[PDB]
Parts: sequence; C-alpha cells; structure tokens
Amino acid sequence: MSQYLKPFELTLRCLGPVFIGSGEKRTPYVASTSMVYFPDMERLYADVA
RNA sequence: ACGGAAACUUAAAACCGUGUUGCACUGCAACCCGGAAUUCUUGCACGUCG
Repeated sequence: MSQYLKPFELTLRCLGPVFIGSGEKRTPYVASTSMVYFPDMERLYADVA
C-alpha cells in the first residue's frame, strides 16, 4: 500500500428491512393471497402473429 | 588725269538605305507545432401518521 493510507473494513448486518428511495415506483403487479407475480414485460408481445 | 573704273567664287543635292541586346537556366535541398497538468474535492431520498 502507501504510507499515508491503510485499508479498513466494517460490519453491516441489517435486522430490520432496508429501504432507500430512488424516485422509482411500481404500478398496476398482482396483489393476491399467495403470489406477487413480477413478470417480464418483454414477453407479452410475442403472440402477435 | 593709277592698266585705271565696274563685278558674289555663285546656283542647286538628305550621310542616307538593310539590322530584335537575342538564344541554353526550378528560388531549389534539409527540418513533427513538439514537449510535462485528475474534471476535480463538501453532500444519506428523506422529514410526515388522530
């Protein structure tokens, strides 16, 4: 390394959930009893023929 | 009344005619617009719930 600079590390274990906003929103996803199906939007236009 | 006295050495005629200061000749040969400079340093997607 160098003489002015050493490396270091730290612990980061979350116990509660982690949410940092990024200006992005999900909109009608499937809000049902057992499945929240987040699909691929690219494949829904492959039966045009 | 002196071998005396009178008389222009005179008239016209172009030193002119033919003739290039001309012919051959690179303003040419050689070179880098070239070397050294961080687009960077401060910065949490969050306050807010009868």
